[PDB]
Amino acid sequence: ARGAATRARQKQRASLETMDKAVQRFRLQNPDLDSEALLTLPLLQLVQKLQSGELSPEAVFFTYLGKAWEVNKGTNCVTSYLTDCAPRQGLLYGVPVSLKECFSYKGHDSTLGLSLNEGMPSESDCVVVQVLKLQGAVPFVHTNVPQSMLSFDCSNPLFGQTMNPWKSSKSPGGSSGGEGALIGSGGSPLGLGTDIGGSIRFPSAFCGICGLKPTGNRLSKSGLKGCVYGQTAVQLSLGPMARDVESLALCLKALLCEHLFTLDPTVPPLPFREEVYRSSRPLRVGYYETDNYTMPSPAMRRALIETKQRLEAAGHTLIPFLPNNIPYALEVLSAGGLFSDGGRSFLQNFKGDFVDPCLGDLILILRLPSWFKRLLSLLLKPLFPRLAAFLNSMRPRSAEKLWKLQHEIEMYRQSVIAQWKAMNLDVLLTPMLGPALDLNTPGRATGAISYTVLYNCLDFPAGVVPVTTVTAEDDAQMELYKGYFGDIWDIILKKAMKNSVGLPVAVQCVALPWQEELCLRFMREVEQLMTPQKQ
Amino acid sequence: ARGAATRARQKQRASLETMDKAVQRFRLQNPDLDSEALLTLPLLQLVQKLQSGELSPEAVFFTYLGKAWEVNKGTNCVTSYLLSQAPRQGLLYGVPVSLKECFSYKGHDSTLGLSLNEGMPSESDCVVVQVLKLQGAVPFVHTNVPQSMLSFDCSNPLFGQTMNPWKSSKSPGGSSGGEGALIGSGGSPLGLGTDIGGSIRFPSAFCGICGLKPTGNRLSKSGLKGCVYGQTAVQLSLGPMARDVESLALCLKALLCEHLFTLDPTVPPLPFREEVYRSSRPLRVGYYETDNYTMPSPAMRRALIETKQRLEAAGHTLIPFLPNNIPYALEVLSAGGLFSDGGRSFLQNFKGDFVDPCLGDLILILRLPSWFKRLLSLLLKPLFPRLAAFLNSMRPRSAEKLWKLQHEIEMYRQSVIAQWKAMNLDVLLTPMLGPALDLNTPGRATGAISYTVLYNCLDFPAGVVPVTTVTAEDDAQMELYKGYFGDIWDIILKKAMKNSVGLPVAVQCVALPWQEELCLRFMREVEQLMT
Ligand SMILES: *C(=O)N1CCN(c2nc(-c3ccccc3)ns2)CC1
Ligand SMILES: *C(=O)N1CCN(c2nc(-c3ccccc3)ns2)CC1
Repeated sequence: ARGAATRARQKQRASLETMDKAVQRFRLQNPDLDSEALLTLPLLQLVQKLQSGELSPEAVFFTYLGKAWEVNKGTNCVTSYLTDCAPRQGLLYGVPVSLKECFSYKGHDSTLGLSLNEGMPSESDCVVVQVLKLQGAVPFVHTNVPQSMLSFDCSNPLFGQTMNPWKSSKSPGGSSGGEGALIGSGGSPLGLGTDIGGSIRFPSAFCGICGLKPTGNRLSKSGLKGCVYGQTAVQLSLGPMARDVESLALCLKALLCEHLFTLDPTVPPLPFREEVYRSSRPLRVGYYETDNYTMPSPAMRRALIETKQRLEAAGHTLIPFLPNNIPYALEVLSAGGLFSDGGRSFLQNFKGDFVDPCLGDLILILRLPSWFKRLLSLLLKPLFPRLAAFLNSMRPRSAEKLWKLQHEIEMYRQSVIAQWKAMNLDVLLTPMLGPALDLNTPGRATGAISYTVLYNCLDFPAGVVPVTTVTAEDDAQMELYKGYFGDIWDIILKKAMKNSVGLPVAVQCVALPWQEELCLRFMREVEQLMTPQKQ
Repeated sequence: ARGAATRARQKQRASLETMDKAVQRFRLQNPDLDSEALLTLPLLQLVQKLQSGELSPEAVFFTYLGKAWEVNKGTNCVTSYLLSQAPRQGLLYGVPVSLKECFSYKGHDSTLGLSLNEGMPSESDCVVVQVLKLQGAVPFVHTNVPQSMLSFDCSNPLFGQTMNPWKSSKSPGGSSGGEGALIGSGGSPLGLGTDIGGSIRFPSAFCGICGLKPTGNRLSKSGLKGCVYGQTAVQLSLGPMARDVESLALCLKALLCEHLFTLDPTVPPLPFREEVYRSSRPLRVGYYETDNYTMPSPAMRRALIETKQRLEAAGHTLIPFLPNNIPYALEVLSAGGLFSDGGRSFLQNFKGDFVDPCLGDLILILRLPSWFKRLLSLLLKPLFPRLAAFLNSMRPRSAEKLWKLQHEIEMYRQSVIAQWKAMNLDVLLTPMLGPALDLNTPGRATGAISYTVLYNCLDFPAGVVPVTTVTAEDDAQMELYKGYFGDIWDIILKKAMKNSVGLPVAVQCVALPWQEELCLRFMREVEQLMT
């Protein structure tokens, strides 16, 4: 019954064949076109060459479609080709954009990896896909995701496994893994992903690209496919992914227009504040080296310290700052928010389906009765506190206890804001989980989402920018990596981040709610100082 | 134990005595001041006379404090009494503002009517009180609320009963009743209320004043006292109340500033779009005469039709429009959203306290076990569907079922929006519940919230503007008033809205989320054409 994942596979195979035929019918027509020079152009220079008319939309489309087919052979990131494909005045006139599979597209599946969603095409484009087209953009591919989107790896029994473009044995991150892999190899100049616990930021950091997770309701979620609906405690956000920060900013400016506010009027009509983004006044930057929960890799720690020091040398003031009660925010707020019903609604999608090994024991753990969930919890507590706390907050609750939780989240949000205001911060610098874990390990290193999921729970703009790569000295010091807890998550993380020389390491930039243009201004500073030659 | 509501009453009495002493010490100092001419000034002319310096902030403060004490004697709306630093550059430089009790104020109680909150003063001002002060405003009084704020009447065992400034036997509306009563008699030029199911709109309509319920998160809720926290399905909103629409607009402009967005950055930094509010282009106005749930009073029906006709004569295009599945939105979405836990958290506030008669049987009904709630429900179903549906939706749920409900609310919101867009509307004209029910009746006419609670559930900006007054022709036709259901709610509403000649009747104006300046532009049109 779920064995008919072959139906999805032959569909994926047909998409790839259509791509290959289209690119080669174009390659024969334009033998004098310079592909190498075209692909290595930054999106800013690309769009103004489209807007002037120095490049045709056809040229840039099939050249990128060409690379996409080529990079897919080594990464397996493209699930289907959006076959049915522009307003001249648009800010993204000729730009091909890749989409995470959960972004619904007319006549195409959003099979989150589940057999349950297989023969179910979308009747309509989702709001963001509509505004992309209205702004000139050409959405061309659906990119791969882990089986339920609840994994920072990228594998499912339908379309298979996505691999990191830098190292085959490594994960591309998740859940926007296909996106990270494709943009990371230069197969796409821009892409859209979603993030409920780091799903834009993991793939960005692991594949060495830029990503932004805006405030939850800055962009429209109208028409996004998910496994569970109506969970509003931990905020889901969608945002851009690109090779540099200027591309993220241009994408946001394009999305934040009259078209987006007219379609789906539940989005606050906040235009892209150009004067904030283009600002160059010195910033008060809060920073932390470790969240005292997941121990940073020597690669992470070096990346964070060096970016801090360059910011100081630039003239910014750097202030030690750490959000209060992080263990609380993850173990009870975030874990309990995402699994208030004990995962009963989540488990509905898996009925009669295969469970991809990249999910670990999540499905097995969630299927346990509440009393057994509790019994194991206080049994593990003395030796393994983290495991016990997570087990306990993944139990079913009454609506009364959901209200208590939702109130606790808004209280925590205000307490961190009060903390932020007292220290008088503009932005916040955070370590980002990296280099990138081994192919099937993220599913058993859940604690590692600590650096990211915090700001979904807080609902703050959070962005990621690659600043350095793992040196052989960094990888050697992974041998003396001991966790804070020494539990199974620390053990697996130790062996998963090893054998990782040359892989990109990123840093995380945070701002207050609704301040994404300030967040981008800060991400631009980090990019400018750490990769001083990128344009 | 709850008997020490005398403690609250002697505190209220001391506040009143402090006011009286302050007013009289000022009146002796300024015997040549014209109080009558000062009080009858609209807020716009009042503020620009402050801003120029033709009036001192002292003059306008104690003149309004004076009226407040006077109108309180007949209305019982002031629960406690709250210049030398008032910032000159502020848009509300000298303006006295009245506050609903739930707005926390340093060193003062927010006893929502409950004994449980008696000896518990606030350690801090709430965000909106801070921004009012920073804008120059002077919050001067806390105004009365019904016992749990879950009533569109206005009575509690601590501070007593608030009465309508137009007719003593009538309710001022709720839960911002004290507010409505005070502004309705000219005791305050501006006030702040909250609205989770019509609690800005009821008191505004009942007392003949303007009110606006913005989109839930347009303003800050940071520091508001409530009975239940963390309920996010049906949206709570705070907004201004005033004698005209221009005062509402001026208040919003003042609140929507850098101070509000710096304190509580969870509020989207949307400044007051002046070009939308000051616009005078013709509007596509959707309208309905009845929600097919609560039958309009002849006074309501006449008010709606007349406003419709004047808008047409003005040059606006008027389109029949009614949100789909209203019975569903109230009985299952709104009722279930407010009572997902069966009212267990709500009932916590009442432990060992008196239950004010204005609450009706709410407390008794919510205290019943879930199985009995169910048993009564399908037993009532054949004869009284409304009562059955409400009873059933006020039962405890799992978190799983709350997720299903919250998903259904966002689905419904999108389906009404789709309805709105297809018809290509700018704004929506709706009947507003009125003239104003008898003193202890709102608590047993729950279905009457249908016209308001819908837009809390939808989370749309919704405003109220008085357009007419009940004629004796209208009051006579209440004898031929038969409901849609004929149940206890229709019976009580029939008797409750009668004997009501001369009372103000309002109309309701709605716009899409985040469009409160368009909503106010529409409210200004109705006010301009009807008054
Ligand atoms: C992308 O948005 N994400 C967020 C979800 N993230 C993961 N979350 C978990 C998890 C498991 C149990 C309790 C809380 C959180 N595992 S992976 C995947 C990437
Ligand atoms: C002001 O916003 N409010 C809220 C609406 N409110 C009332 N709600 C009810 C009620 C009772 C049972 C089930 C649903 C709703 N009665 S009055 C007036 C004060």
